[PDB]
Amino acid sequence: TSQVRQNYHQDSEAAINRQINLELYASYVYLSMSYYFDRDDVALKNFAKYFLHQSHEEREHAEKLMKLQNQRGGRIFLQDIQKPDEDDWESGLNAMEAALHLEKNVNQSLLELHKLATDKNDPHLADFIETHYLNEQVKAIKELGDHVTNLRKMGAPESGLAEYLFDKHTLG
Amino acid sequence: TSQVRQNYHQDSEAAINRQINLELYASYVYLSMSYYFDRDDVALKNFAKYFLHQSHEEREHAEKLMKLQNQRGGRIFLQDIQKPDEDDWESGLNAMEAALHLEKNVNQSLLELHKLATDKNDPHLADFIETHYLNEQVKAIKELGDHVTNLRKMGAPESGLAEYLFDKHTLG
Amino acid sequence: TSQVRQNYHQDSEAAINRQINLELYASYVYLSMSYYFDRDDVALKNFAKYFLHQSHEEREHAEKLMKLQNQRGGRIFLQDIQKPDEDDWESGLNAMEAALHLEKNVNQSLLELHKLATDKNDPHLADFIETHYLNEQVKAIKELGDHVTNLRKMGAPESGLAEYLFDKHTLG
Amino acid sequence: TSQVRQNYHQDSEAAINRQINLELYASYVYLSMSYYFDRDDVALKNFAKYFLHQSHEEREHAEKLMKLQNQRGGRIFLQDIQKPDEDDWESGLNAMEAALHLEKNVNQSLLELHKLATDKNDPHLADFIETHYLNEQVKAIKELGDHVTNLRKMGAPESGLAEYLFDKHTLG
Amino acid sequence: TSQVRQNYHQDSEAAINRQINLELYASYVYLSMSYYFDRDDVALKNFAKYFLHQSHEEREHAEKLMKLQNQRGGRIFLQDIQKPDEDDWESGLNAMEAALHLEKNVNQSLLELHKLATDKNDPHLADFIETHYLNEQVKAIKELGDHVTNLRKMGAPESGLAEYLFDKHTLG
Amino acid sequence: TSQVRQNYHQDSEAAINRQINLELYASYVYLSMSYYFDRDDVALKNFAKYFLHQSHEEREHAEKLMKLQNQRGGRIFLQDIQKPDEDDWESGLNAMEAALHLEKNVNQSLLELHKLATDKNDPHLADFIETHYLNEQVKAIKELGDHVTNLRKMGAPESGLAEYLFDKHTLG
Ligand SMILES: [Ca+2]
Ligand SMILES: [Ca+2]
Ligand SMILES: [Ca+2]
Ligand SMILES: [Ca+2]
Ligand SMILES: [Ca+2]
Ligand SMILES: [Ca+2]
Ligand SMILES: [Ca+2]
Ligand SMILES: [Ca+2]
Ligand SMILES: [Ca+2]
Ligand SMILES: [Ca+2]
Ligand SMILES: [Ca+2]
Ligand SMILES: [Ca+2]
Ligand SMILES: [Ca+2]
Ligand SMILES: [Ca+2]
Ligand SMILES: [Ca+2]
Ligand SMILES: [Ca+2]
Ligand SMILES: [Ca+2]
Ligand SMILES: [Ca+2]
Ligand SMILES: [Ca+2]
Ligand SMILES: [Ca+2]
Ligand SMILES: [Ca+2]
Ligand SMILES: [Ca+2]
Ligand SMILES: [Ca+2]
Ligand SMILES: [Ca+2]
Ligand SMILES: [Ca+2]
Ligand SMILES: [Ca+2]
Ligand SMILES: [Ca+2]
Ligand SMILES: [Ca+2]
Ligand SMILES: [Ca+2]
Ligand SMILES: [Ca+2]
Ligand SMILES: [Ca+2]
Ligand SMILES: [Ca+2]
Ligand SMILES: [Ca+2]
Ligand SMILES: [Ca+2]
Ligand SMILES: [Ca+2]
Ligand SMILES: [Ca+2]
Ligand SMILES: [Ca+2]
Ligand SMILES: [Ca+2]
Ligand SMILES: [Ca+2]
Ligand SMILES: [Ca+2]
Ligand SMILES: [Ca+2]
Ligand SMILES: [Ca+2]
Ligand SMILES: [Ca+2]
Ligand SMILES: [Ca+2]
Ligand SMILES: [Ca+2]
Ligand SMILES: [Ca+2]
Ligand SMILES: [Ca+2]
Ligand SMILES: [Ca+2]
Ligand SMILES: [Ca+2]
Ligand SMILES: [Ca+2]
Ligand SMILES: [Fe+3]
Ligand SMILES: [Fe+3]
Ligand SMILES: [Fe+3]
Ligand SMILES: [Fe+3]
Ligand SMILES: [Fe+3]
Ligand SMILES: [Fe+3]
Ligand SMILES: [Fe+3]
Ligand SMILES: [Fe+3]
Ligand SMILES: [Fe+3]
Ligand SMILES: [Fe+3]
Ligand SMILES: [Fe+3]
Ligand SMILES: [Fe+3]
Repeated sequence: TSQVRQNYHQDSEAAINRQINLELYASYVYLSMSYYFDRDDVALKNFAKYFLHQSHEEREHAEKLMKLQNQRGGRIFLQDIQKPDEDDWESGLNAMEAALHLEKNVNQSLLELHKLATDKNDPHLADFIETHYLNEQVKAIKELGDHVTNLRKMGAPESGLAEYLFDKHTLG
Repeated sequence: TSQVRQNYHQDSEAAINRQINLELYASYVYLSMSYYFDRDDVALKNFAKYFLHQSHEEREHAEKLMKLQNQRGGRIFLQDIQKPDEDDWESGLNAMEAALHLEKNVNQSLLELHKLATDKNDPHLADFIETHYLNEQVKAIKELGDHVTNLRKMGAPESGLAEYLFDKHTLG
Repeated sequence: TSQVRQNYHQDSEAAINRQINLELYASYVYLSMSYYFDRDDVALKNFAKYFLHQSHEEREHAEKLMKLQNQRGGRIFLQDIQKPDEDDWESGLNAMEAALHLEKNVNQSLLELHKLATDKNDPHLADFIETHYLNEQVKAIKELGDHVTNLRKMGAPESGLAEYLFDKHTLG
Repeated sequence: TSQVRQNYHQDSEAAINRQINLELYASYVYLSMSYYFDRDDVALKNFAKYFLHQSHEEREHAEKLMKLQNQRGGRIFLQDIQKPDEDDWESGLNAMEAALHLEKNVNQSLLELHKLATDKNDPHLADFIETHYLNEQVKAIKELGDHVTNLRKMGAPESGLAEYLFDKHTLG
Repeated sequence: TSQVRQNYHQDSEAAINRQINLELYASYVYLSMSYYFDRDDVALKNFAKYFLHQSHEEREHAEKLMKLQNQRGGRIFLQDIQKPDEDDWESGLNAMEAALHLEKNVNQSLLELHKLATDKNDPHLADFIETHYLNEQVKAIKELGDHVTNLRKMGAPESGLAEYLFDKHTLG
Repeated sequence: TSQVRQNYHQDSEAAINRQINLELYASYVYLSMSYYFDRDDVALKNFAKYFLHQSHEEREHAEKLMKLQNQRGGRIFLQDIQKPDEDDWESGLNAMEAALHLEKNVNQSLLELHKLATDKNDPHLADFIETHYLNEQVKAIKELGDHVTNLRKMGAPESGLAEYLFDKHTLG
């Protein structure tokens, strides 16, 4: 056993490895979305910038979980990062809806991880998840919902003018 | 023969003279486009500024080729600069489409020039073209494609509101 | 008729289009002269800089006429820019003499344009020409005459030392 | 066909998609290496920092290829990012040797890509690879070789003192 | 074989060793020229400074090739640096003509090296030569040609006044 | 005879030409040593920097002797710069020992030159050698001896850790 390990259940260690993979997955989904908006036939540069920023932030989230695993004396086991479920994200609205769905799935996983931590009487892990992940997820979901609402109300995706103006005035 | 001339084929020298003319031609097309948008019945001042900038940059491109000709010991032979193929460019979208077509033609000429240089084992000329022209052409073409896509998606040219807003938010 | 057009004769509009072409022509002559002095077998870099500056200023003069045409509600019709009457300008003195001849021809055209404006009772156009072109032409002609005189008195073109020293001390 | 596409072969487009995956793979290998050195039973924080830096730089390399694909009018098709071939990298020396092997494999792929570009007479792509990838690979390989040599000469991996001191004085 | 070596032909390695010697040779020729102009019976201090600068730059060029050899995993084999073909360089004009001849010979060698690199499908080496040597050679040759032309036109070498004034106004 | 020459014996002039060659030789030995330490299988970057610095300083020493020759009205006659007596310098310790041996040989030559100057009652030359060369040689020899002693005491060359640490803490 690692000399630092204390009050850290095998199941928690495994769940942290799964969460690392999920954050890396989310980073990859956002990378895909970003460069879709960089296509010459899509050409929404602030959508592209927005999603690239999200990609980089998800990598930071994954790295912090890798740090956590080592802090607690668990051992990192990486898995393949699955490619996303689309190559063509269709529109700004559709991408925002897919991001909302992704973030709700990441949140569900984090909530299950918190539940596990508290079932295993691991208050350090539970508060790590609280403090560094749960409110960031609520904020992310709220922002994506706000963006979806605005794009819908403006007439996206059929209005390319709506997506253009949202790109300029909200994301720029 | 010029005292500086070395490894510089007659055919390359001729092709550089043709390229000088083509860059000067492109400068003139953009000058024409610029002042079309300055007309009182068109009145898109950032389209005008955009194309004037492009005009001046094309002149810089031509001057650099004239410098190259002399660097290599070739001799500059200028030809008439043909007037453009339109006097009235119709709309912001139509002008952007014509600019895209122009830039692809300039690129085709540059690619043929690179091919000539490498057929004549002139690596200085090939890398001059690479380094100073080819990526600038890819960037120019990508930008014009992006602009065309946005104007189309916004509803141009029938939407004069689309062209107005693109002028303000992309070109301004 | 353009909504802005007022007191602007068809003949004046045509003459402005001709003048645009002449200023663009002068720009091209000076461009040619500039790079002649950049040849390795001529190699007078301040003659080259002088004439490149003149080239760029002539383009500014043309652009201001294009602006004028649109200000008055005329319509710009561009024509080919003829290549210059020489490829090899022979010497610094000979180029200065050709520039003097060019500027006197441009001045003659501007004077005819002023005469037309006043015959058509177009005081805006007459004072535009006065204010922005006529004294600039007198200054240009005087400077070129001064340069020709100095080069002749110094012994140019047979004295390559004269042209060298004029390049350094007058044009540098 | 994309409106921007010109002189861009299907095979080149496919090879760029493969290269994107390889750069993302390299980023993941370096991420794995980094956090191995963050383990409490390894505890070489400058090895960890070094490899994290490399991870982030490889992601930048991948993003630039994604930009290139879109610049040329190709279409990005992402694939899974395979997990690395080790979970436990054994030592500082062993990790540096694995990084050297990785970088030589990435270089081999880039060289094949350059060969393809030149076989398809795509000088823009060939010079993109030259300019942005090939010398960076030679530098990376040289640095890793230098590091391997020093660690070997110092007595690594059996000397944990050697790895400690290399971490402080070369990587810190 | 060196652990870093990849795609680096024996013939290329040998040619780089020859090029190192040639750049060191050029450095020595320029050193000789410099101090000729420092003689009390020659006494052209800006010719001396010009050629000393060139000497030091050629040493930098040689050092960069030595770095390249090691970057690629080749092995440096130095050879004697031959003394120059003159002790007395006769005049400023004659020295400039000898420098022009030298630089054209160095260029010829670099062009053969580029040809070798591309025959051996070594795009890193070909672009190293392009990027760091070929345009620097074209610029050097153009400058020397310009200097030769001016000195000839001014009346050198028989006019010691010409050489004096060129020393002051071009090289000073 | 040169108009400046006074109290300057033919033998002294010849000895200065020999000394110029010896300083250039020393510069070349140090250049060789420098890049040996830049090899990927040697990889001691501060040894490399140290010896490159010495190379450049020896060139300065040679240039000052060339200046001296001309100051006194002697005539510079350059000779080939012999390549060094090794291609592979084996180790940091071995290179330092070879440098010590070189510097003692240069010193011996300078001492013979001083003896010649004083035998020919040339106090300017004797004090030039004193003032600009003799103490610099004593300092150089002392430093190299100090370096040799430290490397020996630390366990070089068999301890690659010793050479690594000396590179960091003495030469870095
Ligand atoms: Ca435990
Ligand atoms: Ca457990
Ligand atoms: Ca686990
Ligand atoms: Ca899969
Ligand atoms: Ca799927
Ligand atoms: Ca699917
Ligand atoms: Ca589907
Ligand atoms: Ca909050
Ligand atoms: Ca030739
Ligand atoms: Ca030919
Ligand atoms: Ca021609
Ligand atoms: Ca025509
Ligand atoms: Ca027509
Ligand atoms: Ca027509
Ligand atoms: Ca028509
Ligand atoms: Ca290149
Ligand atoms: Ca780019
Ligand atoms: Ca009217
Ligand atoms: Ca009328
Ligand atoms: Ca008209
Ligand atoms: Ca014509
Ligand atoms: Ca004619
Ligand atoms: Ca004629
Ligand atoms: Ca004629
Ligand atoms: Ca008035
Ligand atoms: Ca005045
Ligand atoms: Ca194509
Ligand atoms: Ca194809
Ligand atoms: Ca593909
Ligand atoms: Ca797998
Ligand atoms: Ca495995
Ligand atoms: Ca395995
Ligand atoms: Ca195994
Ligand atoms: Ca480098
Ligand atoms: Ca090889
Ligand atoms: Ca071989
Ligand atoms: Ca060899
Ligand atoms: Ca010899
Ligand atoms: Ca001889
Ligand atoms: Ca001889
Ligand atoms: Ca002879
Ligand atoms: Ca240049
Ligand atoms: Ca004497
Ligand atoms: Ca004597
Ligand atoms: Ca002698
Ligand atoms: Ca020898
Ligand atoms: Ca030997
Ligand atoms: Ca031997
Ligand atoms: Ca031996
Ligand atoms: Ca002292
Ligand atoms: Fe997020
Ligand atoms: Fe996340
Ligand atoms: Fe352009
Ligand atoms: Fe262009
Ligand atoms: Fe003028
Ligand atoms: Fe004018
Ligand atoms: Fe890397
Ligand atoms: Fe990479
Ligand atoms: Fe040079
Ligand atoms: Fe050189
Ligand atoms: Fe020394
Ligand atoms: Fe010395």
